[PDB]
Amino acid sequence: RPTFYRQELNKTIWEVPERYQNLSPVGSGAYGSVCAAFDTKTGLRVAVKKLSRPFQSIIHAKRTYRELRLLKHMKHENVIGLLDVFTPARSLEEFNDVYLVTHLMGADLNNIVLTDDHVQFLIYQILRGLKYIHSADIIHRDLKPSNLAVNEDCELKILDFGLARHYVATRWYRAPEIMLNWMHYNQTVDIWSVGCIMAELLTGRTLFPGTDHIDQLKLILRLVGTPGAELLKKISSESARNYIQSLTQMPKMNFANVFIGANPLAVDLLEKMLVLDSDKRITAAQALAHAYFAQYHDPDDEPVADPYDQSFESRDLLIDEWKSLTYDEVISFVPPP
Ligand SMILES: CC(C)(C)c1c/c(=N\C(=O)Nc2cccc(Cl)c2Cl)n(-c2cccc(CC(N)=O)c2)[nH]1
Repeated sequence: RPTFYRQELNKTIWEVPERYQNLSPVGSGAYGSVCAAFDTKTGLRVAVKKLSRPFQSIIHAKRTYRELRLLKHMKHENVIGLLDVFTPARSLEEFNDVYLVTHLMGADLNNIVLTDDHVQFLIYQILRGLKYIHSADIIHRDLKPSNLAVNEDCELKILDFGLARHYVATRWYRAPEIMLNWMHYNQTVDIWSVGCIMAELLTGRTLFPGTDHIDQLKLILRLVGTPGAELLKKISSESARNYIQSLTQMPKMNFANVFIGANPLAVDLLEKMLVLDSDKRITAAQALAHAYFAQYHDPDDEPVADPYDQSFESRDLLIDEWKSLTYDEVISFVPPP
């Protein structure tokens, strides 16, 4: 039973425990908003995410539940972890609000903008966290520089703000198979994104700054070329395949000529990540074993996730039921050691 306080920031009432103080707005979108706070029970600086009308729809109530489940599951140095989760409501019937708390880590990756050595370490930690996440049958799906928390010492956490924002456009970092619904995507959609980030850290430019999905694809195929017969027949979507079949043929660009003056090991890795056929794209675990990361690679300290129960994903429930599952998850939360 902590003593909560009401307070209003920017738009909305935040009712949170007394321990958290000096809430400062950092982010708002359709799905919620984040503040920095000080936590007086630890002395450390936190992010406090308040979801907005968590249970306003089915899709929202499940999204809410999902986030709570994911964040509770994540126990990795290179991925966001849950310090606290709370609600004012002292009953399920009262429960309308969910606040998530985490260890604030400072800038994100585009604000933190870099030696080639920095690039290795950062891209190494991305892949390290990604190997973990992928090990739980989780696809991040929105991996861009704003969803990477980096501190003073270039230590990195993967997160997802997931606020619905309106600027780092998620399409800039999206693999074309998930962007244009070519086919049944896999986890390597995240590898593509890491490729774009890596590129960007090295050149300072966004790799593919497309203005929409059509421009996006244009820009992509300029570099990687248009798909051949082989990949074309993997685009199981006919409308998507017909569109591709109609584009002007583009040759793959030799990346050594594109990423001029880059560690040739970084170029080679790029080539392996920025593969259009996700059947051929390097994976997280494999990429960690690349020579680009020799200074960091340690197969003995590149850990995998405990088993993540996503049976719920196959459920069609009512708002009230998603809301009760969420509630259960809040009460069963036990903090960090
Ligand atoms: C990296 C990983 C595990 C895929 C992840 C972290 C996360 N949530 C956050 O990272 N939230 C967050 C971000 C910044 C500050 C604070 Cl306090 C939080 Cl709780 N995720 C997340 C964010 C929003 C919604 C969902 C659920 C969904 N995808 O429908 C998950 N996803």
